[PDB]
Amino acid sequence: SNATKTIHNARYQALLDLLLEARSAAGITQKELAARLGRPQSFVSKTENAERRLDVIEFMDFCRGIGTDPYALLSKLEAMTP
Amino acid sequence: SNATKTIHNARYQALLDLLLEARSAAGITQKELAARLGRPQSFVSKTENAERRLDVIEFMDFCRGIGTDPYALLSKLEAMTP
Repeated sequence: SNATKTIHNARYQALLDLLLEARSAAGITQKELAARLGRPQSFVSKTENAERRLDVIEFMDFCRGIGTDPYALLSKLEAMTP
Repeated sequence: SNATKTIHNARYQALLDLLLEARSAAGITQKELAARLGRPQSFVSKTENAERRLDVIEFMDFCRGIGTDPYALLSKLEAMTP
């Protein structure tokens, strides 16, 4: 079946949901996050819009750029499928 | 965020995907499954179309009706989020 990818896609989308919540809470614009990352704003916007794939390395940096602990965010996400 | 429900919905849809695979593999029509369950065909069709919610009791019976071990199916589903 397509179960494996179906579940992967939702967990990935939930992670994006959490990251958007975190950036918004931090009061940081996409343009500002991109500046901190030393990347074009398109990097941040495409990441948030799911038009490019985030790897775990980019993810760690994205988190640090907004001020949120990447290990803690992952732990919280994982806690959602006990 | 909406993360918790986002993840729940995907796991539920993946379970339906697996159940459809199982009924199809068993060579059993919806009408035939319903007869075995002693329920209207609409029960089976709405279950498969996600137009009604399956509870764990109905799920066990649905599985037995198609010949597949409900405990094993759940285990397989859970294995997908290690």
